[PDB]
Amino acid sequence: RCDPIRISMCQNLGYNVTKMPNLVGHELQTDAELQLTTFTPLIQYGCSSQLQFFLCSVYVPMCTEKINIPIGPCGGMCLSVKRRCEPVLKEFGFAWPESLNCSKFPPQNDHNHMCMEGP
Ligand SMILES: *[C@@H]1O[C@H](CO)[C@@H](O)[C@H](O)[C@H]1NC(C)=O
Ligand SMILES: [Cl-]
Repeated sequence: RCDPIRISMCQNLGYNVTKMPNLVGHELQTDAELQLTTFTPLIQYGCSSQLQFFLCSVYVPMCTEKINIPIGPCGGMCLSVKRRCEPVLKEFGFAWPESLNCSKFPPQNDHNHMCMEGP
């Protein structure tokens, strides 16, 4: 039931496969890819080496056969990326979006909570 990742910028991660919809609302990987291109300059900037993984974990969350929820990022990784990259966005009059609000992810990977804590 898991589909291969078709987004070229989300390829050499820990995982190979996804299932839509993602944590942003897209039913189609192509819609996620288009929206993700917004961030490639921020990724090239290199405010956080975890940014690419964080974004991919949100736009194409991990899929496994044994689990039937998508697996996105833990809230600690989100915070670590936000704290480094938000100040760069604010220089250009941009803000960290609600769609990546770190409180909406699980604080840590628990028995309560399934999430990827990042590399
Ligand atoms: C982020 O989400 C939390 C939890 O839903 C919400 O309470 C909060 O309003 C959001 N953060 C901010 C700064 O509004
Ligand atoms: Cl904070």
